[PDB]
Amino acid sequence: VLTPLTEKDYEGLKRVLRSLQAHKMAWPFLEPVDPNDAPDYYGVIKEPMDLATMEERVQRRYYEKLTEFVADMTKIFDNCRYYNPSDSPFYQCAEVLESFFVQKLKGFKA
Ligand SMILES: CCCNc1cc(-c2ccc3c(ccn3CCCN(C)C)c2)nc(S(C)(=O)=O)n1
Repeated sequence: VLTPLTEKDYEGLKRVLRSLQAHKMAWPFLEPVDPNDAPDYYGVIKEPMDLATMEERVQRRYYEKLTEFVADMTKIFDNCRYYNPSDSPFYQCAEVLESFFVQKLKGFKA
């Protein structure tokens, strides 16, 4: 996953993100969390991430490596499961959407 990203790669990456942004379980991860939404959220999580910031980032070719792309995506799943207890629907959203991301990510690697 260390090989530099090509222009063709970025097209693949854009679709993964749209695939993700359209998922019915992605609604808590589309935008940066609203501190009204989550009481103490920004005291708790040292590195928040959401799908608009990756979209911004892809757009701007922030990503030199798949490694770095998966890094950001996993941060969104990790943050939710850390901040949220195992039985929150937000946590279950993280479960559903991460396997989807792994399904889609497996598609891209091939
Ligand atoms: C009680 C703590 C629950 N914790 C949460 C809550 C949320 C959350 C809540 C509402 C939400 C969105 C997104 C839209 N809305 C609707 C209202 C949009 N505007 C700003 C008013 C997210 N996201 C996570 S998360 C990212 O999975 O960690 N955790």
